[PDB]
Amino acid sequence: EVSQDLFNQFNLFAQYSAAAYCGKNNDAPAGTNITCTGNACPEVEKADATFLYSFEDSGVGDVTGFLALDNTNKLIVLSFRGSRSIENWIGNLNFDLKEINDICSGCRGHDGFTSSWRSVADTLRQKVEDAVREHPDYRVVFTGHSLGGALATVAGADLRGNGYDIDVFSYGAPRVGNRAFAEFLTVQTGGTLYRITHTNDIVPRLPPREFGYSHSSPEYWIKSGTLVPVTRNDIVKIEGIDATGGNNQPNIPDIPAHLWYFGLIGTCL
Amino acid sequence: EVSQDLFNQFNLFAQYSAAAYCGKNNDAPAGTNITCTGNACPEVEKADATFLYSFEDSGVGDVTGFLALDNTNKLIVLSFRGSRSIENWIGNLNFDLKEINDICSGCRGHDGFTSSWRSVADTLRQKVEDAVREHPDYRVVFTGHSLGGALATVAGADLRGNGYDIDVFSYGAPRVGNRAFAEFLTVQTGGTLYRITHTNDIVPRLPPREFGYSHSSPEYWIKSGTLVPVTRNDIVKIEGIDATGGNNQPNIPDIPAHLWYFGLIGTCL
Ligand SMILES: O=Cc1ccc([N+](=O)[O-])cc1
Ligand SMILES: O=Cc1ccc([N+](=O)[O-])cc1
Repeated sequence: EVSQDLFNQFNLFAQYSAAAYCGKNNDAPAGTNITCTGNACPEVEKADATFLYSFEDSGVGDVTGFLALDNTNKLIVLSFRGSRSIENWIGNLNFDLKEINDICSGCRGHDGFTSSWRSVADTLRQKVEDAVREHPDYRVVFTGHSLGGALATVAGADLRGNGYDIDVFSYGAPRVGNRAFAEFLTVQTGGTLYRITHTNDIVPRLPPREFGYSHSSPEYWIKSGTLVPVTRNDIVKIEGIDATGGNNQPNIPDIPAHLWYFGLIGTCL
Repeated sequence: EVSQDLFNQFNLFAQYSAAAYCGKNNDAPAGTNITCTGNACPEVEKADATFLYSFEDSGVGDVTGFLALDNTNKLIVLSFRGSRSIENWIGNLNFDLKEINDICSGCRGHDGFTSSWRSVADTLRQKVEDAVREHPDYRVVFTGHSLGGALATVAGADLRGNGYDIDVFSYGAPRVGNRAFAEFLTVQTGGTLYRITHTNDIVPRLPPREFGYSHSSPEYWIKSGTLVPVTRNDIVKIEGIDATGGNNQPNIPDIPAHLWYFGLIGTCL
């Protein structure tokens, strides 16, 4: 239902996201090639892909991830890890909203997601600008799964509009703010957000609409099951803020579906 | 390189094996439909398959598993469950052997597997016997992954030749005993053993040859990668007691390769 070029991009960045969990040693130097345990990021390994900066429990929100130069696919990639324990993070998930009038002219976002990022926006904005300078023709791309999804989405909306396009690929990200933020994430210029969801994954169903949260449009919904390989015919585009007929169904939700995005994610073999 | 049918049989008993870990068993009364979380055993779910006898932490061996009836496939399946945490099971793995002349003359098996089975032998024989009586038409099948695979091979070696055949399907099972036992298992009629390995899986390499251990023939070796689908062409039949070229090859072993037999196994999404 979407292009092959798009499928390749979705798979590629899903693997970059998984590397945020299974890319051995955050206490690694800058410069060394990027590798994963248990076949988590084969397409990332195939490419000339090295670390530029690694960060762990960084800031007030204990943010984790890496900045990567890919010289094969011509990308600069900021990748956010999600929670080391999703079950917990889900149960412990606070629903409070906060005003974000810097980013957004009348928007409320999730206090935790907004705060974790805001505490590291400065350093990480610098790290990206140095790369963007060193590689003007390289695509700047922000990506993440679960918590990392949200964080990427917030960084993307906060750092866009500065001369360089920032594209956002998020994987099972939760709702990140209110109706207005949803619209600002839908029409914002300086990139494209591809908000990927999988079947009855529970996380892109939280915090609930019933708490003021709303989903940006569109959504790229993966129909194929958990532990099933994904083909471009299993992904459906869904237009409309808080659309239904995708991840937003009245049915019974599921945690495993959250951990299978094109391949294993959010945990490491 | 294997028939479509045999392939289907391999996939089926891989899922009965994973059902040992991810089933909803214990406080799951007799007659309960067998289901798994996180799509761990769809084929088992598709079949008219019910628990006949669950067990958890039975005897000196902390032996866990279930006895299942399958009216669809006409099976009595005794699925043995491996360890709750494999890495710690591995680092603590005792290499001692004890005598087992009750199974074969001059035979010695890993003291531990053989003790664990013994402590539950009489009880599980009874339950198998009952079900062989109600459904004599049904093919008795013993299956397991990892440690579960070990118990199965030793259980079915012990219980064969009492009327009914007992097939064994094992998934990354370790060596079970000394050479005289390997030769036995290779020939013992009244049930075929299908010993299955995946690429550079660490488990089927312990306990090491040097400690008195020897693998049975044949070996069905899976060429395809961790988290890759298996097709008929990715499986290879390897002849010869202790043959090399399959799993028994001189490269670094892998724990993740242990967790991908046709699907996720030994861990639950
Ligand atoms: O250690 C797991 C973990 C859980 C939640 C969070 N967080 O929400 O920041 C971070 C790490
Ligand atoms: O809990 C894991 C576990 C490890 C080893 C064993 N065992 O073989 O005794 C049983 C359970």
